[PDB]
Amino acid sequence: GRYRRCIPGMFRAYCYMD
Repeated sequence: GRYRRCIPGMFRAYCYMD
């Protein structure tokens, strides 16, 4: 939504807009 999140990936950092 109105926030930026970052989760651990297998190849690279996977961020999104929660």
